[PDB]
Amino acid sequence: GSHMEALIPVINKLQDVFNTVGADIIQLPQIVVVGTQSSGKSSVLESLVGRDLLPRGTGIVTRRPLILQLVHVSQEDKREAEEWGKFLHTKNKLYTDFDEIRQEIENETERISGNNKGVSPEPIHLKIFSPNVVNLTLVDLPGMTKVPVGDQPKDIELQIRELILRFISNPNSIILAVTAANTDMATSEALKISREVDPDGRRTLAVITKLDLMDAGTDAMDVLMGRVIPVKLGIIGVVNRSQLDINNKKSVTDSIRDEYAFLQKKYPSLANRNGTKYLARTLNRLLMHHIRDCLPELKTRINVLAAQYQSLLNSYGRRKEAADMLKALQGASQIIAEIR
Ligand SMILES: Cc1ccc(-c2cc(N3CCC3)c3cc(NC(=O)C(C)C)ccc3n2)cc1
Repeated sequence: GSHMEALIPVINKLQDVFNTVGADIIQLPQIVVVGTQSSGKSSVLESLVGRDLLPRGTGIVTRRPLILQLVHVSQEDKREAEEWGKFLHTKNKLYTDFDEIRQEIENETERISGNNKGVSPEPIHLKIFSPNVVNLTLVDLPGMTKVPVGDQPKDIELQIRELILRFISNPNSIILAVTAANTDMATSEALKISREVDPDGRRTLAVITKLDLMDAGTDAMDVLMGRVIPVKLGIIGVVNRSQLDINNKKSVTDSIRDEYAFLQKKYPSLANRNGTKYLARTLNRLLMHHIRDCLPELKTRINVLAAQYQSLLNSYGRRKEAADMLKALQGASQIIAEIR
């Protein structure tokens, strides 16, 4: 078919097929989530999933990317359960218990790295099927910590920043920069590190969290009217669960009802272009458009790489790297050709 609706599932397959080195070479069209731990980055993800999912962990032994693939289903595809998960690493094991899914994410972050570091580029590959999600994939990267002017940035913090730079240097990456509204957004760590690859914010969309927790005598009006933050793909404000709400087991679904009430109350002029449902629809539309726009460049580069890996492999008579890569490119090429 020619469907815009087939584009996300196609890149979903290429994300499963390529290892981290392969993925760097292919430059896939995808959204990379960049923020501080204190940005509420995690609560943005859970808000799009429609329930809690991520390890509530003080510190992570080995911080890794999460490739989170959200798939919309009808209420009549029940496994019975209307919502379930799969990981690439547990093949076709279906997960109906979301606590079990969270534990499996924690388990995978407890693997010691191939090196001796608290960061690894090896992503956790998780797919969620649900009637309550839009069709959307996000590559969530380990959160930064803002280093107070004069403090010495820790080794682990430099490693988290190198990993972010590795992912967002993908020219076909869209950067979802997350910043709390209760912080100096001019000095956002998310926006600073994004400018190291995207100086004019051409491929950067800003999410502002914690609109409710702003210092009294300040508001988000200027930012949400698009007059402050230099990015080009849009500014969306959200109100997620506070660290209190989480500790109190407040549901994501109820946090969203309370978010819409707040926006309608305080920001009625802006409510229809902000909040969780609008972010979800916006990101779905943006990713579909981005993949459509990148697909011919992707198809070309996949065919040129196949020819180049075929040629290197023929040159031999190391060979395992080349051979696996060539096999993965040949599959990628066939999957892309099934479109128009
Ligand atoms: C550590 C490490 C670093 C780099 C590679 C690597 C290998 C490549 N060759 C294909 C046969 C091997 C390669 C090819 C590229 N060609 C193109 O973009 C075409 C589309 C112009 C682009 C980047 C490439 N990078 C592998 C390991």
